[PDB]
Amino acid sequence: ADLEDNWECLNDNLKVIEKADNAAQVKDALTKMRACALDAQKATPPKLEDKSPDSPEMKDFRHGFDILVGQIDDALKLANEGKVKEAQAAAEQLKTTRNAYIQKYL
Repeated sequence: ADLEDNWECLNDNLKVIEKADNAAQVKDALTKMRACALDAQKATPPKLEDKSPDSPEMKDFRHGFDILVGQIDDALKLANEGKVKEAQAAAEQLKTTRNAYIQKYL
């Protein structure tokens, strides 16, 4: 229920998407990613407990999640049109956002 759990939820569902055979499986996993991303967005990461809630780093942290959620939405749109492989490729790129925006605060 904490950050770390929500982060590993992103990792597990990225694996679900990588291994998926159909669009419905990709949609389910992207749904879980989005829910976990929203919960993570509300946490205070271990690099920033001393900082003010409105600090530039905390801004960075939460905006990494707004960016991530928007990209999850873009992948969901692909999956909702049945474009499985396109949705899987979009999900791979979610890793680049996750790594560049959020990892440095964990």
